[PDB]
Amino acid sequence: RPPQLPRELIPRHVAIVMDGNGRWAKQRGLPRTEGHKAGESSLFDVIEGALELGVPYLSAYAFSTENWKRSPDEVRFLMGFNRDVIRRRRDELHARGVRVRWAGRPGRLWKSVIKELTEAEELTKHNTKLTLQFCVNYGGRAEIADAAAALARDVAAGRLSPNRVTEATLARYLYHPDIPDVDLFIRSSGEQRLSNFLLWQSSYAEFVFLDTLWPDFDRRHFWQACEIYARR
Amino acid sequence: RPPQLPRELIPRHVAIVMDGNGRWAKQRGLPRTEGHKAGESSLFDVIEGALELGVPYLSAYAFSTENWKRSPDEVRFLMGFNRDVIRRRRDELHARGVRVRWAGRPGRLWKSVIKELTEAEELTKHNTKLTLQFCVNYGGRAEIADAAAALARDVAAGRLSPNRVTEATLARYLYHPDIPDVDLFIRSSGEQRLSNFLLWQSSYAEFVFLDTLWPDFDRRHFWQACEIYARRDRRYGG
Repeated sequence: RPPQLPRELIPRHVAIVMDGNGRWAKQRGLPRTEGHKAGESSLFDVIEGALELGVPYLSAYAFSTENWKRSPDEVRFLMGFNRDVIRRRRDELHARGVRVRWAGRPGRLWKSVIKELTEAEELTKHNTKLTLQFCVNYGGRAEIADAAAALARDVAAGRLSPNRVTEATLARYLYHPDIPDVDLFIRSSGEQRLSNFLLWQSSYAEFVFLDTLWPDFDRRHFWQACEIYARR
Repeated sequence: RPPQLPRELIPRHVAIVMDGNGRWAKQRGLPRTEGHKAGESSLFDVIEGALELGVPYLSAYAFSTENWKRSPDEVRFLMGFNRDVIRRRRDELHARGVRVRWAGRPGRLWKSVIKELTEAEELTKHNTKLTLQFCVNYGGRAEIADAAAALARDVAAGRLSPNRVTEATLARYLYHPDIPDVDLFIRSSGEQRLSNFLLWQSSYAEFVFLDTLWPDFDRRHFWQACEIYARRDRRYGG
């Protein structure tokens, strides 16, 4: 049962770093891969939690620009896995009124990962109950640099004056400019850091650090974080 | 006495948000302005703490462009006060080998505040023991927007191609590109937020939220935060 909070104190936009999948599997003598598999159900449970509480925006850090520093085998697994999650869940997401918005760069992602993400976006683009910003091959600095590059192209083409480049001008060139600022930034684990996640958007966000590893995270932990947010 | 940490575990760059000045003065039945006055000595004690431990970069959020909680009178006082602090302390900073770097916008900030900041920069520009990034009329978003604007001007003048803009390109247009990433981000009080401070630079920073009101903050609290940092597991996505 979701907590009874006044509408004013419910976060419009919650961002979740889904960390500790590896560490969780080690503590249980399971392979790292099984932590990520367990993490899938955490995400769909948190999506249900957001739908029930009426949080209109959820951003999930699925795959960082910095995850390319992990082993070849773990990258191969994380690519295949994020693809298979989106394929297996897209019907449910469409049915529950979730609009999937892929944030990140195509970069060195497999074509099959880009295809699934692009199709999930197209399928769900008319949904309005919850916007899921699914961040795959995403970095906050990369997003800002891509915003400055796109702004630079408009300046070169003479669509924009360089003397009117302001914070509102740059904000228009973010991956999803219609998605508002992060109100609440949840770090599942004890790690107290942004890790390059929605950097521009999190400037004024409340940070809530829980000790729950992501595979043990569910709608109750999400509801707790929203309760902490409301009492602030 | 500063704690005995290996060089590898000493933060290269510490950033501090100096909050709780008001609440501290209220607990002692003094006006909020007097807590800011008391906060001055906290900052110089933390600067001594950084010098002793050998932290080469310190950034202090002295004055945010956005002061939305603050009364007009407290904002008027904090402008005059950040000016008077820098004027009164610049010789001591010069003597201790602290290089002052002003981060922020000229904007609505009084000419007298800009003058004192600019003179402190000129006086201390050859120092190398500690770089103090004194952030006055500063915002993280404002700095990134000013970087994009300066990049835009180079593109309009044809000094730069628009088609090859990367993270490293944009980073060259930050206020002080020679100052490295924040390793450790200290929020003095219990308030858990960045408050729009060194946003680009803090991407992979360790956050330490202490409960100390800023006027009670001194080198020992700074040393404690550095000790907490030395125990942190930094991964940068690896």
